[PDB]
Amino acid sequence: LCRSPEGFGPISFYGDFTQCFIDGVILNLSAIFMITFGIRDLVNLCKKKHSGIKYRRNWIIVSRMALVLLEIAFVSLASLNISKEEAENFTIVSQYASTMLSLFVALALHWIEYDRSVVANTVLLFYWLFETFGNFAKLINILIRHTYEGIWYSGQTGFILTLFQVITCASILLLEALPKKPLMPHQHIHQTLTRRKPNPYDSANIFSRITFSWMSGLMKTGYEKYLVEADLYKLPRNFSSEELSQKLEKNWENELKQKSNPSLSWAICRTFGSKMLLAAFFKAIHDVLAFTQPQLLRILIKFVTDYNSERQDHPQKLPIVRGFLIAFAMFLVGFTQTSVLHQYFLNVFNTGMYIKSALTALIYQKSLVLSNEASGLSSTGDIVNLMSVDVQKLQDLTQWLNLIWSGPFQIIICLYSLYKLLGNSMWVGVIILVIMMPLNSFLMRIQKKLQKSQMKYKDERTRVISEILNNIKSLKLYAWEKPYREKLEEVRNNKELKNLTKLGCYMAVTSFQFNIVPFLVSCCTFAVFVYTEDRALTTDLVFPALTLFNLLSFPLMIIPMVLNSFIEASVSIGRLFTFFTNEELQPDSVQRLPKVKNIGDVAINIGDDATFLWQRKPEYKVALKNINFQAKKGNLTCIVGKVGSGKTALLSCMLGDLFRVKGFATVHGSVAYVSQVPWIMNGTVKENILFGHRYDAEFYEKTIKACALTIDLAILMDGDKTLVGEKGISLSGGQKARLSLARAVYARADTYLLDDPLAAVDEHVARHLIEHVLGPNGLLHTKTKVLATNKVSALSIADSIALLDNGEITQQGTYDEITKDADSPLWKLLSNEFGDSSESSVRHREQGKVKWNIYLEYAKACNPKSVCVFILFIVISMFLSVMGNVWLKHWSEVNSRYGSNPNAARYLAIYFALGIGSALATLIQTIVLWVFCTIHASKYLHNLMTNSVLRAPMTFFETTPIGRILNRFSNDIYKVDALLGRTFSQFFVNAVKVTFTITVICATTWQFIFIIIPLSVFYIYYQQYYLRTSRELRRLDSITRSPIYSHFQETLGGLATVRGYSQQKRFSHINQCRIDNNMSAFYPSINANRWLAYRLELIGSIIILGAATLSVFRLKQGTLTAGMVGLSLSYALQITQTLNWIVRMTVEVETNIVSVERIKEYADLKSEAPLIVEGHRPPKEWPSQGDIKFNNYSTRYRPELDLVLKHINIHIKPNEKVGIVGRTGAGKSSLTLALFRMIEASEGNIVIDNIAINEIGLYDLRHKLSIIPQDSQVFEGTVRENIDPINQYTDEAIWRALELSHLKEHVLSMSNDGLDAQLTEGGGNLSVGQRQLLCLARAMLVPSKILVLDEATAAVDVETDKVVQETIRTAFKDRTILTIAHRLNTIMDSDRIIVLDNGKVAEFDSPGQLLSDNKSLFYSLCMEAGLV
Repeated sequence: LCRSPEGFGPISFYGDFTQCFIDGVILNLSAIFMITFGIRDLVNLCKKKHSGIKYRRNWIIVSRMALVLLEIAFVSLASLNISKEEAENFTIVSQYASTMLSLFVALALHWIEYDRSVVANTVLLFYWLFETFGNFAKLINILIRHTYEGIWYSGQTGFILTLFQVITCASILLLEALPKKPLMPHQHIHQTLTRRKPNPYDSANIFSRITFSWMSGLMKTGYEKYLVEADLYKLPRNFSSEELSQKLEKNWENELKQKSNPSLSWAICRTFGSKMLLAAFFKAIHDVLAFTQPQLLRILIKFVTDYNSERQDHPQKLPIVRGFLIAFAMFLVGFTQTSVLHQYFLNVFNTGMYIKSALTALIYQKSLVLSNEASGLSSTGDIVNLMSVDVQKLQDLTQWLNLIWSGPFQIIICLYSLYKLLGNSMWVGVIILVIMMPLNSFLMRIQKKLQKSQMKYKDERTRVISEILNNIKSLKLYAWEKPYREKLEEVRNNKELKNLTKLGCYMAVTSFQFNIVPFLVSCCTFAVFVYTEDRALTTDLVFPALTLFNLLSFPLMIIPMVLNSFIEASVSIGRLFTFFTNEELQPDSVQRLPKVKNIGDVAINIGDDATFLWQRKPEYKVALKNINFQAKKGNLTCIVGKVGSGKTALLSCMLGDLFRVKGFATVHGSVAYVSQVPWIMNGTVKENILFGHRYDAEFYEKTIKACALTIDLAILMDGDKTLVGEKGISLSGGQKARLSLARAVYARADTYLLDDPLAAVDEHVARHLIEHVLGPNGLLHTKTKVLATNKVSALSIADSIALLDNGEITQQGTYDEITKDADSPLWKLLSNEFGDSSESSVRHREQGKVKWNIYLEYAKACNPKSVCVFILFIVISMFLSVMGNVWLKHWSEVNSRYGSNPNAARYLAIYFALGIGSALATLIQTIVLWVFCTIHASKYLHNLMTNSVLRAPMTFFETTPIGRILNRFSNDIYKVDALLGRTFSQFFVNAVKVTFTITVICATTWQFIFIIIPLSVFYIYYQQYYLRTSRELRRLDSITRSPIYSHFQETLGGLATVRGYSQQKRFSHINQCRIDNNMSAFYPSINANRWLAYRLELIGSIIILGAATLSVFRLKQGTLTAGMVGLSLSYALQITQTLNWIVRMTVEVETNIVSVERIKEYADLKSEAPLIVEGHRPPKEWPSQGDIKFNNYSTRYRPELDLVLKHINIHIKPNEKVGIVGRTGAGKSSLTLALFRMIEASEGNIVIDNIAINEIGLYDLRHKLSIIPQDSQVFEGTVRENIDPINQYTDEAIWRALELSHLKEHVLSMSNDGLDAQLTEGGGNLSVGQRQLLCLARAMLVPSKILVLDEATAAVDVETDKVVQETIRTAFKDRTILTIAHRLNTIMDSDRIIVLDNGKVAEFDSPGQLLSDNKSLFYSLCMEAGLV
């Protein structure tokens, strides 16, 4: 529209913008950009802000002002220079005018910003960079025109001035974008405590908020140490859960009010929607910028094949420069694509986190407010699952909410992008891509079914091994290791792995299908383009088509996922909306009033003709009817009735729970409350006493003495610091009641509503306590007390007792008055300071280099000669696909050289037989991974692990808890089973694809080897940082995400008390703090992903520039064809995504190969003695009779503990029915364990009939020694096994044993199955005592010369005891026995009783002598017990 050699050309004949477009739009929009936004910011920063916190005029502003004055002088001087020659030009002179007019405002911002702002302004960065971009484009223009036409577009002075306007504007932009530091001024500090610094997202110039460079200070720390939970950064400005919850609550309340038919979905959209349109806009920009990368590739190939065709042999010879400016546009497009995609991810994940912390914290307030009946409809599981999972859906719908349209938008501008390029014959490709979706659904469904079956089989295996880990003592005692370990091998090696090779086969099939369809689209649409009525198929119609098909593949495999998530979230929103409309406590129930009433002990609260109800559903009338009663201040008033007839109902009414129909209901002062079933929160008992109150020590001792729990305080091993575990695992009913009452009294409330706490406390303690706290002489004498009881003494102590019935008041009067009224229910029955409160946020071991030896152990366990084949076929499956593309390149070049397609069939066939090779190689490599590599390791790790756990010294089982030693058989085997096998594939198939991409690019342009080295260094840098910090920032996400629900269900358990103490605020703030403590660790967790992805995608787009400018140099050297720049650059476009998987899967390896370390930790545990040596007498015990002969015997439980036995030398006689007894804490209980070598013999030995047992081995010894463990153990299974693993005895033998054990009938009792009746622990089992008879049957079935009888320390049925004694004295008549009976009665009738004390054999054989020898120690305990 203005005079110039070329008009308003966006792109000149060369590759640049024309001089009438550079300063006509690019350098004119920036100026109006300021005159619209920067002036607004100038107003805003100088309209309400006025301070001097920002430090003095440092040299940074001293330089920015100078480099703006020079810049404005240069703009004016360039206008002056152009005013002389080439003067009359509207666009240029107008651009100069608007330019200095806007640069003055830029100077103004530079002045105001440095005081009234700490964040570098956004406008004065984006404008002030657009200035540099426009001036740089103009300089490039006046260089291109000079080099290609001799003339200068400006006159060799405008050149110098524009070069300066570039060289200063860029320098001053870098000066503005890299400020020194904030708050340098003499101010000392804002937060003196400085517990957690404010996160750097605030105080981060827009460049840092775009390049995510504000985390590069956390990462470094996270790389050089583990990240303790107090090493993170607090939430940004507007992430506090209070703000979000209150915003959403206000909006949703307006929703319930105005919109007649409300909906929570609109309440969420109307609130957190303005941050979603921005994400949608960024997604649209990224989608547009993603489908102009192929267009630029197509343009570059067309340019190359035109330039070469021209140089073979003058109307405007093609300029080489255009090549570079299509090799640079491909970099700008990629860079802006990453910088806009990651802004979309940030602005969508933030809206995700604005619902996981504004609905998580808004469910809790409802739960405190909702009425009782709706609480009881679904008690605890569903309500906590309503935000453990039913909100994680709403926090994941956001990630796939823009793909409702951005899926049907990457498709339209891809189908159209292909139709303009590849003609009408693209449809036969998209039809394949569609009709493969049902196959993907089919395969994923079958894979899910196989995963379910495999998980069920794993549960079966883990229960079978849980039984062993539970009764390992019995297992080692009976020598049942092998014949009941092969019972686990028969599950793993036969039923479980057979459901893993099939899973491997189907994973191989789906991997093959995921590697052929990407190639079966391009080949099958070329096969139609060539043959149908068409034209040449040249290089610029194939290599763009490959990229377009690849970009089309993704938006089609996310259509099922998005709709699945959408339907799931619709269900979840239905659940939430039916939650948020229940009846909520109807707060007009009780009119609470302060306790300023009086000092003369007036009636606190009144019920006049009151008719309360649980809720307006049935029982809504007779819940509580016609109430008229007082409660007196400072007088213990009590109500008594039968169960639920008005006892708990009235108290629950006085708390405001129940609703009233008519009549006044008041309550004076703060109220304490003890629920009928007292509840204990999860924390230290001191916290329970305090219960969120200011700590007054002296009163704490006064209470702990008062409630008679100081004795229990001594009982607890930790005392006031004792952690009261989940639902009071460390407490029982009586201490629970006393603890609840202690909490109540320490609350020091002005009205005590005691709902029958006495029912679980000791009666002596009860009458001890009635006067300490309740009675007139108690500390709570001067406070009013309503009480529910059934005990009698309190009624006499009470003052104004009320007798009720069926939720109705019978009478109200004093004990003497009513007793004088001949009332059968009663007459015939026989000023302080309440505590304060305070609240706030609740809330080294340096890293080490990766463990490489574990990978080598996994390889050696993974058949190393067969893991080379896996990598070999990975290499082959990639090399064949690369050669398929090379053949595509050659065939396309042959098509382009000719007019038409010369030999369609031959080229097309040899191309097809080069993709099928790749897919087939992928199939075979995945099969070798599963069938040969993984399953041959999962069958060698677990085999070795279980073979070395079942042979660990019993001390090992004693020390470590069962909870973890079983975890390694549950998860650390499953993760090795079917979670680490594929994790090496996706990392090895992507550590080769990148290698071959680099190799094919370096083969086209060898100089590229100098770009990939400095890029690989930064790559490993960023990868190591992201690994070592994302592992932490994910662990810290997992740790702090459980206590949110572990606290919600805790609140749901005791809800009438938290509401009862009227401190609903404190628990709500506890929830808000527990939510912010999760967001504070989840924010860095995902912004770490953004940081890494930005770094890699930037690295992924320096290669595109590097492989397209080092390519055009080759072209200018005249050795480049169109194919050589189509192939290499079509791979270069793909390296971005495969540069993330190779990192993501490197994270997934690290969090999985820790499992193999845990396995190998156990697989080499120090074992016990060798099983079998030459000590092999035939009857499994050397003679048919056995007399154990000790000598010098002494040993210890553990190497550090004291000696259990001290130099014992005792000669037991054959078939001598001795009985070993001793008072507790003697070491007698571990004389069996030292007979079966379960604890090794330190000194001496145990010669059993002329042969010892030290040099014999366990398995041969432990055959013929029968024990009856103190805790009788039965395995999950059938009687046929629980009595014999060998089945070497006739079923008649088992039946005669059960008859002589008097338990043949009780097998058929529960189940008529015969012998294979079901047994387990939990469910199908015998009685709590019959297991003793069962173990007796086990002992008697083996014909045993020695039975080391042990008795349960707990109670037992004496009839079972005499049954056992009779059968062992009738079947073991001539047979040795060592009865270790704690109760002296069981062994006082034995043959030669012998007493042990502190590992010393004390007395001699004859028992009567021990009764009649200086009142011996045995006789001393005999008198003490009461048997003599």
